[PDB]
Amino acid sequence: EYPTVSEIPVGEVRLYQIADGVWSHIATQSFDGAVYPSNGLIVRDGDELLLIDTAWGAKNTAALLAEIEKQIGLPVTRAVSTHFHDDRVGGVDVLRAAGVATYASPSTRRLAEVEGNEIPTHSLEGLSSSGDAVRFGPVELFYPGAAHSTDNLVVYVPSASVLYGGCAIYELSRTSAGNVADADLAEWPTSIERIQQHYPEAQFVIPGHGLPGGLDLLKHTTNVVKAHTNR
Ligand SMILES: O=P(O)(O)Cc1ccccc1-n1cc(-c2ccccc2)nn1
Ligand SMILES: [Zn+2]
Ligand SMILES: [Zn+2]
Repeated sequence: EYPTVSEIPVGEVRLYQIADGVWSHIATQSFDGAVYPSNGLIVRDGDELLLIDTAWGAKNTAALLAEIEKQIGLPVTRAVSTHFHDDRVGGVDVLRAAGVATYASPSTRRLAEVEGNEIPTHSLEGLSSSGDAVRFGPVELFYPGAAHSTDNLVVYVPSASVLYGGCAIYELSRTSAGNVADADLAEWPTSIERIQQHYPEAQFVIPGHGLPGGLDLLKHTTNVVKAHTNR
């Protein structure tokens, strides 16, 4: 079963195999004074791996590479960061020193720079307008519009029907919006609806944090966001 925040000391990383050649990676990090889990994705592309998102920090991202080498044994050659916050680009310097080609949208790179976060080297063209989709090896990258952040991307794995929603999709146990300093509350449900309409065949939905589910995580997220908007 899926690794949980209480089972992973900070600094450690677990892998969870969803399908043939598709894994999630799970780490934990302290914010304020709580402990919180975070998901990313790993997708096999021939004899190499595509990493989606760092493991929230340099120390966790170094352990992520160690766990991959220990559990999978294939080289991580590219990585995509789905938005500019530290849970998605923190560790990008680690990835880069290990010879990983790091990528993010121009929006993400610009915002990471403004915010003082690590900046992926390569720019993902063709994702600046809501509804844009591009192919990236074994996945498709989709910009649904502004939601958790103005730059958030989601990732679909066609071969396995896996939708990685990143931090634009909440796990079921999250009933409140939390920190929305950089979210677009007014557009968030509209962006979620673009996800639903573009990936209605998705079978396994991974939130940015916590337990996977199905497409019902999209309506759950809409419910939470709309309830936060209303007070
Ligand atoms: O914003 P992201 O969703 O991606 C997570 C994140 C990442 C980095 C730093 C902080 C946080 N935050 C976590 C929370 C929170 C969530 C549920 C209950 C109580 C608090 N708020 N912020
Ligand atoms: Zn964020
Ligand atoms: Zn997050």
